[PDB]
Amino acid sequence: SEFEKLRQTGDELVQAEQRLREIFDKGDDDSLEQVLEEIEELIQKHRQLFDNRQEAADTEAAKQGDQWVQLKQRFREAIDKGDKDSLEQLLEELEQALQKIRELAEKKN
Repeated sequence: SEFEKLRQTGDELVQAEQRLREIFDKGDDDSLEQVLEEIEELIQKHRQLFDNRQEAADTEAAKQGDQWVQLKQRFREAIDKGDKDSLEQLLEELEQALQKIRELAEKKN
């Protein structure tokens, strides 16, 4: 397992997560969409590592980011409509989505 590659991306992820966490804690919803678009790029880097030497297709690495982008559409959509109700459901799913990648980054299974 290429730990240097995942470590580089993980350090970049932790620092990104740390800078946004400070603002996110305030429920700075308007600012939340700004950082969400920047972090989206970082998933593409981890994807390159997820599609490393495996015994099956690239589908696993592919579906992981696909769900994240599909979430971004409903996320921005709830802002446009002002669906505050949906923001609760969106916030938890965003943190649940970014953490899902960690499982595959650490691989403790």
